[PDB]
Amino acid sequence: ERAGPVTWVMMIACVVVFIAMQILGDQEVMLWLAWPFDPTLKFEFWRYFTHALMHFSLMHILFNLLWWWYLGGAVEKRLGSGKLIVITLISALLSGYVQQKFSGPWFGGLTGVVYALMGYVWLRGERDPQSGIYLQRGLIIFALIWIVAGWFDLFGMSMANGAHIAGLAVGLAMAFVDSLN
Ligand SMILES: CCCCCCCCCO[C@@H]1O[C@H](CO)[C@@H](O)[C@H](O)[C@H]1O
Ligand SMILES: CCCCCCCCCO[C@@H]1O[C@H](CO)[C@@H](O)[C@H](O)[C@H]1O
Ligand SMILES: CCCCCCCCCO[C@@H]1O[C@H](CO)[C@@H](O)[C@H](O)[C@H]1O
Ligand SMILES: CCCCCCCCCO[C@@H]1O[C@H](CO)[C@@H](O)[C@H](O)[C@H]1O
Repeated sequence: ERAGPVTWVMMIACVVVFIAMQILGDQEVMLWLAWPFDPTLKFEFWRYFTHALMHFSLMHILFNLLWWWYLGGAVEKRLGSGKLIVITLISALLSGYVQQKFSGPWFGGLTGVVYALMGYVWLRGERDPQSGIYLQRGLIIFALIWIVAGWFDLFGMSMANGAHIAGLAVGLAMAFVDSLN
């Protein structure tokens, strides 16, 4: 098999934006894609979402897209493109919102979305085995190591932990809902 359309297009888009950032510089791209950083930009609606497409180091984009490929790919294949779209939109909005509230509008990346996917896949598997969706034991360990890395700012460039929690909460909430139904 291969990655579905949403999984694939997100990966492509992030790579393209990362290349633009190397060519033009990070700030030049943030000017266009960052969460609104001035009142004159509040109705540029793409900005509530496009922050998720920007990454600020090789490790940032590499591990984000690895988790996205694996977890997003599984969700899309087993549960449909629509499911992945909604998890992605809600988690990007809410984690972005909490991030800007605590730390300002200059941020970006899929880290909040990955937290949501981790929470979703794990909880869905823990509550509802018959879905085909779950987070294997071994990968729980490595997910935790990735979480710890960001939680303790072990690379200096991490989001607010409140933003992490916000993303995780979206994934857990959606999995809870899907496990009831
Ligand atoms: C540190 C991050 C953890 C990385 C875990 C390994 C990721 C391996 C991804 O596998 C790929 O997944 C796609 C959708 O799930 C499939 O379409 C594809 O056939 C399969 O090869
Ligand atoms: C986590 C969510 C992932 C980010 C999704 C960002 C989608 C942004 C789409 O931008 C839109 O592109 C159009 C094409 O021209 C423009 O006409 C329009 O003005 C612009 O708003
Ligand atoms: C520093 C990053 C190191 C990543 C090492 C990944 C270990 C191997 C994981 O493989 C993946 O395991 C999943 C569950 O078995 C399969 O669903 C998937 O298809 C497969 O690709
Ligand atoms: C459903 C949305 C929930 C959002 C919750 C956000 C507020 C949580 C507070 O977290 C604490 O405060 C700081 C957060 O940035 C971190 O310094 C600290 O490590 C963390 O423990």
